[PDB]
Amino acid sequence: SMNKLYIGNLSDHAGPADLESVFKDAKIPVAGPFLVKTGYAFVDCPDEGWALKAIEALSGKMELHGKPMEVEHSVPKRQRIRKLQIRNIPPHLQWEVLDSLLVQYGVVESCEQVNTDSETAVVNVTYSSKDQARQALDKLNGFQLENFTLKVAYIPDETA
RNA sequence: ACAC
Repeated sequence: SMNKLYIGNLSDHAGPADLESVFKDAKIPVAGPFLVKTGYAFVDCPDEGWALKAIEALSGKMELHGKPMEVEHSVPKRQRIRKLQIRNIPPHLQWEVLDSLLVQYGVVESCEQVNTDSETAVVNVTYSSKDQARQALDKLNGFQLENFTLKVAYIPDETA
């Protein structure tokens, strides 16, 4: 599943207790313990929705020991193959418009909506190949559509 | 330096 979070840009002395306080104060449930390394940690959310909520509400915003947090879907390096998530999609944008951008970098085998409580839309994309997803990520992360900057990232590709 |  897509419930595991990566938490990056952490203080030298950030520990599980701090992260437990951050999620409590942001009222984001977590499904298990926090595993703190050096500058980054991992934690599981009960479902994909809460994981996405944690990303939207904490990433780049939440400061901790003066350092702001990065929160992303945790994706093992080996599983960065064909699948992306695109966030901050203009709310009522027709899928023909989004798709016309996606096809410019490869064959899109699947394109699915992630229903979110923000105004913007979120979709999960599967391209034919690793090379195509990499290109689509390079050219679509940061692309300005209407007035929204698209946010593109890997999600686990567990079938390759 | 997304865990080794």
